[PDB]
Formats: sequence, C-alpha cells, structure tokens
Amino acid sequence: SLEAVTILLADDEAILLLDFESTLTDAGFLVTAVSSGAKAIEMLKSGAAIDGVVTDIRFCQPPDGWQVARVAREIDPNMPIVYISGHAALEWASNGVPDSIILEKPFTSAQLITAVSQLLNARE
Amino acid sequence: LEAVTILLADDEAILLLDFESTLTDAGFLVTAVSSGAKAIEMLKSGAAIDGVVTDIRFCQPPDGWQVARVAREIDPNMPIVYISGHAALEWASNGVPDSIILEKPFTSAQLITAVSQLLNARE
Amino acid sequence: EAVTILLADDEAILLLDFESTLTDAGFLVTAVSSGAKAIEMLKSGAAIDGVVTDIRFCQPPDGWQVARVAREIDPNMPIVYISGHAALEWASNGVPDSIILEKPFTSAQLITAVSQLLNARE
Amino acid sequence: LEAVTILLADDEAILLLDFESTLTDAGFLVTAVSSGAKAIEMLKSGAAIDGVVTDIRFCQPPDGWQVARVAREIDPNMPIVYISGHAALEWASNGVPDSIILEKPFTSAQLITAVSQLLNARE
Amino acid sequence: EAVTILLADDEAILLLDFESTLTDAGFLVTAVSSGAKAIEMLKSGAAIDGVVTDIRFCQPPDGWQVARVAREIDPNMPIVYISGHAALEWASNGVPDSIILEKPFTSAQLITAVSQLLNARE
Amino acid sequence: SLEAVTILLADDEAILLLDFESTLTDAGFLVTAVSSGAKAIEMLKSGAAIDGVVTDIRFCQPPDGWQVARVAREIDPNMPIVYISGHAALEWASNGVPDSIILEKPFTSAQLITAVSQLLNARE
Repeated sequence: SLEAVTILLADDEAILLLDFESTLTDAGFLVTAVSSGAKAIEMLKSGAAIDGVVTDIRFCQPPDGWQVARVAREIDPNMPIVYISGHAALEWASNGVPDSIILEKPFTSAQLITAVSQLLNARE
Repeated sequence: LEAVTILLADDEAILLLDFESTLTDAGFLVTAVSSGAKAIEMLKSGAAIDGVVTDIRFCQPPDGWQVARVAREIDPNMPIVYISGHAALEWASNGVPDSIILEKPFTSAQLITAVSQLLNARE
Repeated sequence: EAVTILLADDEAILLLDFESTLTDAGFLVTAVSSGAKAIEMLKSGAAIDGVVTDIRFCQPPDGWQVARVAREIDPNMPIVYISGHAALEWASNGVPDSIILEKPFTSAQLITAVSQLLNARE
Repeated sequence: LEAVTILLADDEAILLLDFESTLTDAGFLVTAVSSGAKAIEMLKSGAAIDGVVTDIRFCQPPDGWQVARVAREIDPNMPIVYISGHAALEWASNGVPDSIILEKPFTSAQLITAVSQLLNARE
Repeated sequence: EAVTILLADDEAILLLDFESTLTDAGFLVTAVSSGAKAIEMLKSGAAIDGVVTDIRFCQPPDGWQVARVAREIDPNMPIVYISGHAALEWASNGVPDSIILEKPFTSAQLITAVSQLLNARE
Repeated sequence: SLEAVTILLADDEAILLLDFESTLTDAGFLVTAVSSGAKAIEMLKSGAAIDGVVTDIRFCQPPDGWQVARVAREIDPNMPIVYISGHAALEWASNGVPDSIILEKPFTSAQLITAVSQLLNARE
C-alpha cells in the first residue's frame, strides 16, 4: 500500500511465525505471513506490493528459502532479503543472494528489525 | 551536551507528529518544524542540532536540498536523512555525501535505524 | 538459548540504564562494574555474544584491554565502546570493526550498534 | 559500447596530461578538457561518458560541483571523482552522493583505484 | 608460494587478455575455457585464492554454479563475475560479497576487483 | 611534500624492503624506507610529512608494528595503515587499529597498491 511497508514473512512453525509477525507489526510493518516457500513464491508472483522478504531456509517441502529469495530478486533486483535459519548459516556463503542478511537462531527482535530496516533504507 | 537533538522538517503535520513521537520514544529530543525556512532558521540560530531529517520539498522555497547544505556548512559531519515521496532521481544530483534518502512509506523503525546508524558512524 | 551481551560500566546509574535498554530489546545482559570483572567473565568460558564497554574504569585494566581480551577469545566479537572523554583515542586504540559511542547517545543508538554488529557476523 | 570513457576536467595542463596518460595506460579512453564549461558541453552533447573526474574549481564558472550535477542528471549512477587542492569542507555540503574526493597530491594509482572501484560498484 | 586466480572464459582472445592483465599484476593464473573445467580444478584440491568467471559458457554448468562450488570449498572465496549479456541476473544468482564486471571493462577494473576482494579477507 | 604522497615503509629484510619500496615508487609514491619499528616511530614523531604507513608486525626487537600504527594514529587519526605479515594475521583482530588493512604473505604488488590507494582515497 501507499501508507505502509509490507513484509512477506515465510516461516513453517506457528509459535515463530506469530512471534516474528508481531515483532514486525510492532515496528510498524504490514506483514503477509505464509507457511511455505511455495506460498511465498505464489505471493511474489501475484503482483502484490511486497517491500521486503523475511524467509526460512528450510520448509517441509521444496522450494526452499534460497529459491524464494531468487524469485523475489527476479521481480525486484533491489528487494531486501533476510534469511532466518536454525542451524547451518554457512550455506549462505554459496546460496544467499547479494546484499542479503542471514540471521541464525538465537537472535533478538532488535536484530530482526535492524536487519529489515537497514536493508529497506539501503535501497536509495 | 546532555541530549541528542534531531531537527525534523516536514510540511505534512500527521507525518511530523508521527516521526516526532517515534524519535522521542527512541530517546531523541526533537525540534519539529513545518518548513525548510524554519529548519534553516533553527540551524542559523545556533541551537545544538545533532542530526537533520528533512523533506525534500515544501510548499515554498527553500527546499530540503538547501536545508541539508546549510546544515553541512555548519557541521560537515551532520547526519542527514531526506524524506521524499518521489525522488531518488533527484537525490543522485542534489543530495549531500553520506546522507540517507527514505522514500515514503517507511516505518518508524526505518527512521530510527537511519538516524542512529549515521550518528554512530560520526567522526 | 539466548543472545548475551557483556556490559561494563563503573557508574551504577548508567549500567542500569544501558542494561534495561538492552534487555527490553531481547538481549540477556551480564552487567559488570569493572574492566577486570569483564575480563574475568570473558576468560571463564561463559557464552558471550557481544561486548559493550566503557573505556576508563576506576581500577585497571581499561576498556581498550577488555576489547583485546574479547577478540583473543573471539576474533569476530562485536565490540561497542562507550566514552565520554577522549573518543579520539579510538583511532589509535580501538579494535577493527568496532563502534564507539560518545556520550550523549540514545537507547536507539546503543541497540542499533549492537544489533548491526551481531548481524554482520552472518 | 566497445570502450570505457572517462571525462577528465582540470585547468592545470600538467595535471591534465599526467592524469590522461595514467588513465589511458590503465585501459580507459579519456576525453580531457580544461574547464567545467567544456566538461558540461561534452556531457550535454550526448557523448558516451562512463565516469567523470573533475576539479572543483576552474578559472571561470561553472565549477566542478555543477559539472557533477549535470553528469548525475544525465546518469544518476555516474561515477564522480572530485579533484581539489583544498576542499573537503566544501565537499561535505556540495558533493553528490557516493562520490570520491581526492586532495592534491595523489598518485596515479589512487586515481585509477578510485575510478575503477566506482565503476565496479555500478548498478 | 603465490596467489593463484582461477580464470574461466570460453573466448580464447578474452581469456588470453584477462590472463596477461592478471599475471602482469603479480598473480599466477589457471586459465580454463569452461565452467566444467573450473569446477574440476576447484574440486581437485588445487590451491586457488580467487575465482574470475564468465556467466555463460558453451557447455553447462554456468558461472553461477562455478561460484557456488568455489564457495562450498571456501566460504570466503573472492568471486568476480564477467558478463556481457544479463548483468541483472547477478541480483538473483550471484553469491554474497561478489563483484560483477559488465563488458566493456578495463584491465584496471579487473585488477582492482580481484585485489580488493583478496584484501578484504584480512 | 606538496607534489608527492609519502609512504613510511617499515620492513626488516633487505630483499623485501627494496621489493615493497620499488613497487610503491613505480605506483607514484615517495617512500621513506626504514628497517625497524623504533626507526618508524622516530620518523613519525619527527614532524616529517607522512601520508600513509606500511609496516611489518614483527621486527628484530620491540616496538612491534602494532605499536608503530598506534603512534601513527596519535599523530594523525585518519592515517592509512597497512600491516604486512608473514604468518599470524589473526592477531590483527585484537591488535590492529580501526580501518586498517592487513596483508598476509603471499600477496601481490597489485594488492599492496590497491590497499594503500583505497585507504588514502577514503580519507575524505
């Protein structure tokens, strides 16, 4: 929308999706929350106004978060991309898109918000 | 000093109020003004201003480009954040070095992060 | 687990203030009143994810030394210095990729500095 | 295109010659001019210019600040390197975003590195 | 020893040109004509300090894949892409902290890109 | 001087000092070449026009290169600092000054020149 910044948030588990979602809405973002990579890509391809993408690396089934980010960057080459991972962050070195941030658990609400805001601000 | 003061200049009162409250909740003192003319007057008065957040365009001249120049003449290291509903094309030829430009809409968190990062990088 | 910040400042009023700022933002904080206690904490094998330290304390060693100890343990340790007096000592004494905050600074500035340095580890 | 072309503007012929030869040895084509007026004329003519290296001050107006603005109006991503024998105080309020300012003296290697890094960072 | 750059480009005239540029600057160069040969080199355990690769080759795999293999072996591997066609594919395909050079570029640009990425390893 | 950029170069061994020296003079720099940290510090303290410092970490005797850089930064807080080391570069993480570059052997002439020029250019 014209009034708000929309973040596509893609996370599997109920506890975390709502945790990340409320963190982002408290900071002033609109959140489109989805529970798979496939659903995230569908949304990206739908023509919906998406200003940044916060995505898990692994979902229950492919496509993974690496692929979500590639689709986002095809639509918008400057798209803010934050990956959220449990364990292996070293895969980012070979799979992450340029100028993305990966956050590996544990991380704080402040870290998530700073990452998202910094990347949106860097758009120029 | 005892405080960190942000000069905030925007001709949309709703935006001015919203940004003022977000910045004050974040720990900043805010001098909120409605025109580039008043921002420049605040700067030229000699008030202690630690960062400037300005719209690029107002109803009347001077514009935000000029506000940032006066600020930088006073303090060459001044944190400068531009607010716009257009205009990064204009920023490319008119913006001062090391400034941030935020295109509307942006969240409270974005403004806070921009201001804070520039203040933290100072020297 | 959690993200823990070691915070070292010899003024109780400031220590409490910086501590509450950081806990509100989601960090656990180990708040200590000297550089010596900070170094003791760092060497104990306690899980520390970032260090926010004053430069000058009542007792030696100074915060410049706290940072060196921290970086010996973890070469990528986020380091934020707090200062009120000589911030230009940082140019000759600070560790690489560190941030120095000169008083006065806001809660937001502290949160941003800590958060951006943690995020940069990738 | 087939070449990478740098517009180089300086009113000191010895410097102009020296920078021209360093840049050409490094692989660039150089359009070397002696004033801001001629640099702007080159820009407004529609010649393919991939980077601008300009002195801040010439004998007559327009100055290097204005040369960089015209360049950035044409191409908002234009690599801009300023050459000065003073003036970073002036750069703080007059320079365009993402530009480099080199204070005299600087080596051939510095100019090459500045131009190359800005070209490499483009997009 | 030496600093070795793996260079992959399927045009012999360009490969020779980029190779001479890099050897004149002090690098050893392993010059290969395909992404497949580059990946074979990377997986062999040969000491490679940086990779400069075309995006499109005659045979598969492409340079985007060369970079991923390089980064699997070394997560901090300097990566420079060379392209003439779609450089905007980099936004969605490039690895983090890589540089893409779009033709035309000068010898200086190539040397600067490789050198600055090597230097950033610290 | 007004005409040239002066680099203080501090290196122990004859082969390398002359190698680094000629690399820097070919690139257009004036080089003040010294063979110890003590001599480098003396020069820095003499009031000589020094625009950047390229220094070894270890000399035959203390003061070391870490200390050379601290002295340089006391004189000029913006001084370009490039360290040159054989083996242990990880000591830079705890001992290097902010915004310095460390080059660990082997490195090329291009790398040295790029490091020096980039840091001089970043002075603003």
